[PDB]
Amino acid sequence: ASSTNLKDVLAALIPKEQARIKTFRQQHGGTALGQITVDMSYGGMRGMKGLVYETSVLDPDEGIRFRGFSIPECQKLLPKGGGGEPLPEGLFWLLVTGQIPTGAQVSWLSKEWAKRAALPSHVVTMLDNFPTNLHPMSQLSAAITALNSESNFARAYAEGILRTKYWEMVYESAMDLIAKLPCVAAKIYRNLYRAGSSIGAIDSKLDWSHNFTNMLGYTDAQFTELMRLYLTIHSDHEGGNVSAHTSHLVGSALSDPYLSFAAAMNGLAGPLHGLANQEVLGWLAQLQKAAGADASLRDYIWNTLNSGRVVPGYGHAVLRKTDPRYTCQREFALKHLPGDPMFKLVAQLYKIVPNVLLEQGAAANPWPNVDAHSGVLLQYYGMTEMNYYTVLFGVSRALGVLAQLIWSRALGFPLERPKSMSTDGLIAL
Amino acid sequence: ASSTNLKDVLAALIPKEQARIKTFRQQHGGTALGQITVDMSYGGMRGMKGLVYETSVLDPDEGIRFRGFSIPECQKLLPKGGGGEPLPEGLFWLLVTGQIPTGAQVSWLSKEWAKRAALPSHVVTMLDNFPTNLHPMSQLSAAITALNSESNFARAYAEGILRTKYWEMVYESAMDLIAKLPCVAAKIYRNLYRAGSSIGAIDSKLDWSHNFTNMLGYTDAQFTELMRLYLTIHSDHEGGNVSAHTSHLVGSALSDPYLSFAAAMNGLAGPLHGLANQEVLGWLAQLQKAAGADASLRDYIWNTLNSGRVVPGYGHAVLRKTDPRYTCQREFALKHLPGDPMFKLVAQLYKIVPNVLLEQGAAANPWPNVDAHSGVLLQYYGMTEMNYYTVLFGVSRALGVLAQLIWSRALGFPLERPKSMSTDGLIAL
Ligand SMILES: CC(C)(COP(=O)(O)OP(=O)(O)OC[C@H]1O[C@@H](n2cnc3c(N)ncnc32)[C@H](O)[C@@H]1OP(=O)(O)O)[C@@H](O)C(=O)NCCC(=O)NCCSCC(=O)O
Ligand SMILES: CC(C)(COP(=O)(O)OP(=O)(O)OC[C@H]1O[C@@H](n2cnc3c(N)ncnc32)[C@H](O)[C@@H]1OP(=O)(O)O)[C@@H](O)C(=O)NCCC(=O)NCCSCC(=O)O
Repeated sequence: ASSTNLKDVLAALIPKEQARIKTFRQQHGGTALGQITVDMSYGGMRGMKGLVYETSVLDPDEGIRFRGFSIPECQKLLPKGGGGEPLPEGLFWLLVTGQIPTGAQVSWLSKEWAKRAALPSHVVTMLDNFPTNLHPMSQLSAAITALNSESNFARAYAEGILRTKYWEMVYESAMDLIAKLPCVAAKIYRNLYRAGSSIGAIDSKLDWSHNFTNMLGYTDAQFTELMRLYLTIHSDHEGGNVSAHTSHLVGSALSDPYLSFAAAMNGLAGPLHGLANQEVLGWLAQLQKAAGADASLRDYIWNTLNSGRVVPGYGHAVLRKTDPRYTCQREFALKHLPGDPMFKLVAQLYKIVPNVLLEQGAAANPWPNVDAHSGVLLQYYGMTEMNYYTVLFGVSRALGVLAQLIWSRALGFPLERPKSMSTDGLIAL
Repeated sequence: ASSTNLKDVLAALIPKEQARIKTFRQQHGGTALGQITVDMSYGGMRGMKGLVYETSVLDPDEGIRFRGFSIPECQKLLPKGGGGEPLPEGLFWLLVTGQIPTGAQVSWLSKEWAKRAALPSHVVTMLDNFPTNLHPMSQLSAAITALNSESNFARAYAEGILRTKYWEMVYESAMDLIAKLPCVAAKIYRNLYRAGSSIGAIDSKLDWSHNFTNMLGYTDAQFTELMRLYLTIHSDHEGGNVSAHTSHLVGSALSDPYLSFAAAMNGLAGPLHGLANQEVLGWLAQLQKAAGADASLRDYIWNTLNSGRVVPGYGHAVLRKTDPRYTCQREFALKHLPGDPMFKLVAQLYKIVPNVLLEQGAAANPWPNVDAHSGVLLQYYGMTEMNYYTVLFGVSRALGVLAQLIWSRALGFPLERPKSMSTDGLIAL
């Protein structure tokens, strides 16, 4: 009897996995996975295997996998609006469940996210009073912190629930959070760039992406398509990234999903992380200020490097090859906006940057990452407020980080608390 | 010629250390410090040596050390107001510099923090509109995020400064942040619990703690003393703790000091972390609701344990012995509030809890931690709004986390980005 419900599905799945991890441990907990060196310690845990994170795994060479699903694979397997790009909704189901959802599953997330999307008055209020020189990311992060008012987990914890049920309240507070995000994100949008206008209402019959674009104010049918791919691809990127790890870390301490996502956002906002979004465009934007020669393009990159700055959108802590998310984006451009002069500059940089980066002999991965290609796409559709780009990244990222958060709690992962050491201490060791 | 200035001192100190870490590495980077097992991975990096963090080191048995200075040591060596408890100001100098400051050094932080303490209008505004059911910690964290408007590092980065100078803008934005905190913290205080009143102005001639207590509204001379010790002891606790690690992690991505501290706060707010402050009092507060027998005290602890809850204020991820911060606090009570019935209950719990915790056979460290003893002290002085306690923790914590943040950047520590692994992947490995 009956119909769709992620939670019932999860209820069936938790005990299995719990079991599976206990036996594995019972036999392998003692197993050495790896060693820790000094350089690793001074180096940002680079190359250290430090966390269990289920939803996605990043391969240095091939790039990210949602189960074991690649981006090309997702593209073909995940349900679509009607109609070429994958619905982040179906992405979400996959991440949570390990399985490819049916259209019918997918429609259910959509409605669910539609039903839950509602903002409390104190939040609307704060957003409406924020100054316009407060960065969109700051605005977003303070809003999500402020939503903690409403945390179902915060409240259940205060009532004393058994630790076993944590995952259930997490899940609710995840689903409500994902639901609200686009509203928050769009409110910021409309306040800063469309002053006096309103975000409008959520239509239960649309997919999350589409409601998002309406709230943003965009009509173009291809924009919507852009949005669906963008929000799916930015999903998740394993557990070690600043944003995800931040969530995992904060969430480990039993801070509710709102506080943990917000902290994640503060991490996403750093230049070496998701703000690279934004930095890309600005650098591109200066480049053109200062149709160029590869040689003048090259002088320009050198001048950055010489100046003690990074080239934004290039390099990666884990990837060692061109990001497939980059390829993914390129391939969208080539289909849709192949004559765009911004696009063409990005295409030409691809010819030059890595070469310059090899020449310099510093970057371990001279190839571009997702950030190098995302803004170009946005600008094209008219969304040219580049200090806002990272917000979009932030909305997508909720998908992966929250899908995991639920599992961490389902699995009972304890407090994240490694040991630190000072230089003198290490010197002594 | 000339007078005091932390920054000139740091300018002299950075190059030395830079040098010292390069040679050490040159000879030891390859050295294996440790191994990683499966259990560690599933276990929250427990026992993994994962970070370099200079300011303080925690010993499992003896407890925390500021250089190599113990709490008792600090107590005797750090300058005092006039007059028994150490000035957090002098703590700060120690952490940053490695050296014990002179009174004269100490007076300089004080004035400096006094000069810089000023809140921008959009912040005051948001705090004044926040609802009273928004938790103080949430309020604090959203306020600090919102201050990023003002980040000197955010602005310098946007202008393109050479990476080498980062530490300098960090330092400014650290000193301004520490300066403002008590204002923010007190504004929250006054809005929630003292509605219609005002925090008043900062008097350059007082020490930070004392301005803080005036802003809070407290007159008692011993309260002030309490505040100075409280804010010094809560300083720092090595790099691995959720709050510090969060800052270190977010800061690694070149998010400004404001965003990184705020994220740290979201971590501090979880029940297994700094909110334990608060949880302690509430549990104590229910205990008494429900002068008891050790046996009834024991039934009560069992009922918690049986219920799938933790006993707040007991246990630790690293400490294996009674926290000296706990002893520190106890010893303050015994001097000042030895007949306080709350104090006496906490003293009696000390007799029972660990025993019950040993009996159960789960907790690796059955002894109490700082949180078990802090609120008791506050309540005594009239500060009995326990959902506010963690704010105080948060203000102190700024001291250690920011003192480090400056060094991370001075030392050029890269992006924190370890590798994650899923269960299937590990199973495969
Ligand atoms: C992403 C990174 C932080 C990875 O950092 P890492 O793993 O420490 O890099 P690495 O191992 O190649 O670093 C070796 C050296 O190369 C330098 N280097 C690496 N990437 C670059 C870059 N794009 N421009 C110039 N220098 C660079 C790096 O700064 C370091 O210099 P130094 O030894 O003086 O500190 C780095 O490539 C970078 O700063 N890239 C530019 C910022 C960027 O595009 N960020 C987005 C990352 S992925 C998508 C997202 O996160 O939003
Ligand atoms: C601080 C801790 C999170 C350390 O966590 P840990 O290193 O994973 O603890 P551990 O190695 O002893 O855990 C072994 C088991 O003992 C359980 N345990 C440990 N501490 C306690 C406690 N105080 N009450 C009941 N159960 C406990 C722990 O939950 C785990 O149970 P299970 O295996 O079902 O998950 C834990 O002791 C705890 O939850 N304490 C209560 C909360 C608290 O007082 N927090 C403040 C910590 S220090 C000051 C600050 O951070 O603000």
